[PDB]
Amino acid sequence: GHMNITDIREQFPILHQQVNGHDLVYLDSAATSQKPRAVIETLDKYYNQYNSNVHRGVHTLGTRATDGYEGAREKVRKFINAKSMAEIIFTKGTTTSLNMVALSYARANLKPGDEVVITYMEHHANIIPWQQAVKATGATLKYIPLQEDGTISLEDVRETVTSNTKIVAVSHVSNVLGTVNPIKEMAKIAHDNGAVIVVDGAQSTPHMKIDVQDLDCDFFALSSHKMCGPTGVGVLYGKKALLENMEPAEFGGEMIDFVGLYESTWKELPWKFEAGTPIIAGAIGLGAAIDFLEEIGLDEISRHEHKLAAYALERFRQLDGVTVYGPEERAGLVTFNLDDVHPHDVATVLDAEGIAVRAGHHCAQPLMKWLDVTATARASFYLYNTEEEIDKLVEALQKTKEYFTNVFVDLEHH
Amino acid sequence: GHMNITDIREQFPILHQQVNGHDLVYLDSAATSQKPRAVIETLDKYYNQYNSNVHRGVHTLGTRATDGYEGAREKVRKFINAKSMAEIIFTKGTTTSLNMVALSYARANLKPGDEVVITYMEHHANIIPWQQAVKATGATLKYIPLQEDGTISLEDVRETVTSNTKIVAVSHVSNVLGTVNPIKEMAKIAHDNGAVIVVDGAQSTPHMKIDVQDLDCDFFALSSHKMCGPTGVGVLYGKKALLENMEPAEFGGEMIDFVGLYESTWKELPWKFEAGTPIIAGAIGLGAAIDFLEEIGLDEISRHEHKLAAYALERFRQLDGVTVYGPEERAGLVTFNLDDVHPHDVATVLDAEGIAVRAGHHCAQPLMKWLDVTATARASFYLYNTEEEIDKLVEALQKTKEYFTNVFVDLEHH
Ligand SMILES: Cc1ncc(COP(=O)(O)O)c(CNc2co[nH]c2=O)c1O
Ligand SMILES: Cc1ncc(COP(=O)(O)O)c(CNc2co[nH]c2=O)c1O
Repeated sequence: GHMNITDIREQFPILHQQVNGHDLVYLDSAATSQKPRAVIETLDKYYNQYNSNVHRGVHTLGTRATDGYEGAREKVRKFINAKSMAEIIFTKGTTTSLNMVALSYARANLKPGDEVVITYMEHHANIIPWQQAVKATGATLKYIPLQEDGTISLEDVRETVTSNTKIVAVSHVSNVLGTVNPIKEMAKIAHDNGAVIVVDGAQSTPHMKIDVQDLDCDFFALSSHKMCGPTGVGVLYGKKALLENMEPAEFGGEMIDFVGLYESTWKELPWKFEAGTPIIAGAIGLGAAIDFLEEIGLDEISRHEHKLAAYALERFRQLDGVTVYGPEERAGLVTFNLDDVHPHDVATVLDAEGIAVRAGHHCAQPLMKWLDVTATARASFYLYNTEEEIDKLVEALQKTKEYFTNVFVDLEHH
Repeated sequence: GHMNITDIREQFPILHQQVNGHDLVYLDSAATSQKPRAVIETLDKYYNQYNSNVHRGVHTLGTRATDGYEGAREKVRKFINAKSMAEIIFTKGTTTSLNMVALSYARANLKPGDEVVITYMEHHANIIPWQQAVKATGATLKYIPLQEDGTISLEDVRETVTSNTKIVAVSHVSNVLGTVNPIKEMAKIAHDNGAVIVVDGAQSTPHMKIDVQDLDCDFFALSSHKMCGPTGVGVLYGKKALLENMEPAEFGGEMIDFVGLYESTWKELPWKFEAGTPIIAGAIGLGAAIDFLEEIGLDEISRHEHKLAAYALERFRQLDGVTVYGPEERAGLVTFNLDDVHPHDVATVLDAEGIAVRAGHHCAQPLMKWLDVTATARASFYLYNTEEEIDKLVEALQKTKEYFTNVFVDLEHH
């Protein structure tokens, strides 16, 4: 207990407003995170003082912009404990990162008979690129089954991954179930069968320490907007030996060395994978978000979210007619459904109380079908959320159930 | 003469600072543009007040974020006079836009015998994707020759484009020569031969009115960072009938309709081409930049730059031992070389005087080889630049030539 939630919330201006006459209760951070003043003011200082194109060699502002951009790259490398800045590629988000792996690695290393292994809980960003890659290569897509509590057993991984598996793609933390998957053990299993492992870390990176050397993941993808950083920015980490043999996914300026009429050569890593003017301000702001989270401490944030999750699970179990999906040990989110109430109505009623949650399939339709549901509601937490906000959520859920129950009993007597 | 350059410069905080003890003279807007307070404060208001993920249906902040994002899309449609918002795709920049055309259109519509026709003046962003597409399809890449003044004659276009040409890719305005290419006539020629036309408008969009219906371009690409907007944002316009038949370049959430285990269906345009959480803040800020430029008036900006260019050409012709490349009628930039002085040294010396220019190949190596030079220096203008800054530039060039000349004559007597 070191982080002061009041002092933390003070730095997020967007939290201090009312919606529909109620204080805002933002419980949708798995959709996107809010930003502290440090990040916004970093963007401000960039645009006010030293914006210029990068990879300079000349004027002063351009040198400052380049120093900021590449310094943000080093901040990311340190943040996820990569060995080298050559392994840190700035992208526009997790989805693009995974698509780059699918185009530049998968489509070049898949033949008929090869297998791509994923799971039923994957976000669409970690499903559709593999569907398209196996369709383009004639390979086979396989799914690791889930336990009844929404977890993955290592025996099922060993059964699904075979000597024909070349890629295992798996989420670090599920944006729906809250499950934290055994990424390190799955990486060992994939390597034992001759496969690489691609980790979707969009939901893990904001909330827990990432050590790619301890995870031994071959690729790791993350999104800035979920971790207090600017929108439109993400990272692809890849083992350097793998990135060296992969061809670029995009072509143009900045990523070339020599350009002839018909043939060209590429720059060294990481710039080989960064075509065109890069996301300068967004990457610098992501570096600022990393500084912010590191000063608070990712372990502290994870402990705070563990307490929030345990509190929320207990208080949800106090509600009648509410079903929660996923395991007991979980990240900081709760996906649920009210008996006989569609989750979109739940979320509308909650917004009328100032509470922001998300209703729908959460970009995980195969998981919804596995859960035997059409849609769900989800309240997700971050470092600025409190137990009082969870109390407001559970009270609003009780009031929602009562309201729908007795308008039903009112006009069934009509 | 309606725009007041003092009142315009007042809105750009970054211009009001010193570099190396001299007032900043920023003449590098072809590399990237500076931002007015309207754009920066738009980003601020987004992150301070209504950041949330988009394509909602539920809570209030999410609705406001979606309204901002799609309203920016409509602003772009109006700005370039597209028929429909379905034709406006948000990307991370011109380079990505052109790569999307090359992957989703070119690689699907090119067979052996087909031709992709480009020009010798193209930026690398409008060269390498076509190189890779013709290599992947076995098609042929052809180059339209240039006149001695760096312009393109329509007869050379008719000679190069044949009945086997399926794509003509050409820059609207050259970032090196300042040439404004006859895009409308070239589009007529390409359509007469059964080809589509792809327009690289990265350098035209910030400085002159764009009317895609009058140009009749099939694709048009632009970058936000060159037109007073945030970094990491761009637009791909494509004729709707063409975009409907093109498969997505990226896959994941937000761009799907139904997702099965092995097959999926895509959303309608434009969202079919926008995978993952989009560039929300950057797109809203690009809309703000469009509002800013429209309130000033693109025709006014073009007239101001025409005067700046004529003034600069005249004053450059007053300098001995300076060569300027390109035609007399031009956009607002001057690419040049000092006799017996490497342009990187020119640009270093100028930065010591507070003047920001760019030295190098400007991501146009085939053009440099066509010019029979290794590198060039370039001063590029925008709406905040003045004739006094051009005076400072030409005086600093005279002083550079004198300094190098007589340190040469000093230590040749050594
Ligand atoms: C696990 C996981 N993978 C991939 C993505 C998508 O990456 P991005 O969009 O490219 O930043 C998300 C975002 N998840 C959600 C986005 O909105 N609701 C969500 O649950 C995610 O949670
Ligand atoms: C004509 C032209 N096409 C494409 C691009 C690149 O697009 P983007 O990088 O994806 O925004 C540029 C940027 N031109 C320059 C960028 O730095 N110096 C330049 O001359 C350009 O001027």
